[PDB]
Amino acid sequence: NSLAFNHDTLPQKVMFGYGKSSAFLKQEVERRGSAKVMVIAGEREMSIAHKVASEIEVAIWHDEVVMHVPIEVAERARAVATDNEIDLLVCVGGGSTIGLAKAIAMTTALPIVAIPTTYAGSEATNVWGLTEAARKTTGVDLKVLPETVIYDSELTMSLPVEMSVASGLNGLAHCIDSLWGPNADPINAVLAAEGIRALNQGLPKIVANPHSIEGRDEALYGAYLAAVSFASAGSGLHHKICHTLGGTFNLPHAQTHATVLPYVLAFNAGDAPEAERRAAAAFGTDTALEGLQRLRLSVNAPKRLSDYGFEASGIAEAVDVTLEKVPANNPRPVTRENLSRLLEAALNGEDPAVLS
Amino acid sequence: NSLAFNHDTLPQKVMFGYGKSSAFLKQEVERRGSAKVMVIAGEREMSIAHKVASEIEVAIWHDEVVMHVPIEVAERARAVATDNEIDLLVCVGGGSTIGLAKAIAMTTALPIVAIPTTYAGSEATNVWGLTEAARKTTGVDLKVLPETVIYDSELTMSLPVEMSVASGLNGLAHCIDSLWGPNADPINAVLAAEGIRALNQGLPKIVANPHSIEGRDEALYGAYLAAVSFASAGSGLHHKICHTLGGTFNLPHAQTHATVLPYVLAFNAGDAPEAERRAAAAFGTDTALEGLQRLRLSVNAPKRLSDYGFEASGIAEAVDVTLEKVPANNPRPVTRENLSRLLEAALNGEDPAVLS
Repeated sequence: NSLAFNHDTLPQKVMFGYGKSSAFLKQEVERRGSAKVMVIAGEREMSIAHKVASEIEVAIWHDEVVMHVPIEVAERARAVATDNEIDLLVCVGGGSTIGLAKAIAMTTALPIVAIPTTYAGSEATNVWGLTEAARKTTGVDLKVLPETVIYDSELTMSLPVEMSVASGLNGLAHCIDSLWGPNADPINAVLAAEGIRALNQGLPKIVANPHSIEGRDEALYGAYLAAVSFASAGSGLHHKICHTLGGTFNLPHAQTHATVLPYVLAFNAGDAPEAERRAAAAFGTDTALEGLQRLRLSVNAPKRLSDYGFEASGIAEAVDVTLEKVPANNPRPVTRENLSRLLEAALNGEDPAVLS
Repeated sequence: NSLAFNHDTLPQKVMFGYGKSSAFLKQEVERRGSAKVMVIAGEREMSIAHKVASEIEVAIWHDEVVMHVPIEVAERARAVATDNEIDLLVCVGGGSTIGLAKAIAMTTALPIVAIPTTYAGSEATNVWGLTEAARKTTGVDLKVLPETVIYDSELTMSLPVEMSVASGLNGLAHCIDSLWGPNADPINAVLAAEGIRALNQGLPKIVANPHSIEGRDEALYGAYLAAVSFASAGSGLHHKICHTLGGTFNLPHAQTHATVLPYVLAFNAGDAPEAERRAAAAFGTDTALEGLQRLRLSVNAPKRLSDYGFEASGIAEAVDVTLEKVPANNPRPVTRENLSRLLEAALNGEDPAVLS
């Protein structure tokens, strides 16, 4: 067997710099010639957005940003964009905010400039998500990928240490799960490793100093590369487990990713030796699980799903819904029984080494 | 002085696999619905181009491929494209073949599927070149970036070892110069280092066995990442020198790049510590230069520009033409004297360490 892969590199501009968001946005809106800019920021994020968009003229400030992007919310937002003749969408915030921008792009094909404030990386994917009648639906479309991403670490400094850490490990999970993702390839693999390197350097710095320019820059850069890698490599076992835990059991997104990650690594590591070594090298340790555990310890990462309401009684259904979602090419064959044992370890915070 | 950059990730699909070019081309043409394909290949690659396009219908076979892409040759190719209502360009061959496809796309906006047979990496850049009125210039245009690249190392099995080595070192130069390029950033940096790793591994395996699938795949993969890095980082000192030597003195392309590289590395290394350490790590050696020198010895690399007819009497002019083209941000300040000394070293193949 010789090297074989099919890789898609997605078009995107990335403007990166502490304190430069308002100046970058001005430059981008000038470069584009946009006449009617729509700023999307959650009601609680909206004062920051005003400061970020201070150097441009804004036609509409839209603050109905809602988790899981309900279709009626997306419908109202499309109407505002359409009724106001908007020609540029600008989103300032996290996944739900970027998610609303995406939902508008789906039907309007309006371009998006994303100005993210967390490490979830939705700005780097062509994946959209909608909820309608308690049913979440997703898809892929180049129209939903932001054309430009403006990363300004100053905008992430008010994110509390615990949430910053949780969110950073969500980004780290985009990197690690992608190393054995359904469409893993050498390119998305190098980018995932670089993401691990950056997040591993940045997150301890954030814990020690939440206004660390160096550390917040490393984390935000790392989150970017994590997401770009994930958009190419596709969702692996980790993301399928978390999809279920969030979708069926409504557990908190970031903390769930944070908690599930080390168990999936331990579960798959033995059967994905090349991924394991690359991750190891990115952490600067002999093994990847050692790298992750040390980081988790230094960062006081989440340890148990039971701390977010998940019970042992919910593992049967958890396994039941996820099992079919798992990629056929997951390094280690997944079974109802070994997926149940993984969730038991993540539920109660056992040593992940137990799943090796 | 915190991290700041503006990075353009260019859209591209890359399909990779020994023996798969004809099946990939079929897939690509069918996915596009293309009805009037034009295959571009020099006479010496036409037999091979016919085999590569054996699973598709080809409207036009065009073999007028000429080094430096004369404007008259570009103009004839564009007319064939337009007269025949061509809807897809497919190029099979090296730099000059890909160069002609690019020249056609400049005016027609036709998409290009590139099927490369060397390591020059033109298939991964948005750089075009034309020669008009005895003057060669290059420019940038997104329309010239091939939308898809098909890498099939079977098509490189017959590439002679000397050309393979010289062209591979051309690819290596794309990586190394990009490390201190005018728009060097952390992303093109990590890609450049991945290119160094792949080429350093691959080229010696090709010299050891010209039909090594492992080595041929590594070189081709390396060449891709080198060029993607370079498309982003822009032309640094090395490329400016080589452009002058190829344009004004008509020195052979791959050999000139191969020969000049160690001298530009030796010259800039001390003033680019972060770049030097990254290259060193990629080579797996203590310094970047010893890594490059070990590679060069192991592949019997080109040694001196005098082997291609360059003479000392031409250095003053080379320097004249190049000095003003050097990026203001080159690591070591470039003077008329030290650029002359650099070219004297390359002329006679002196120990590159003479420039450290």
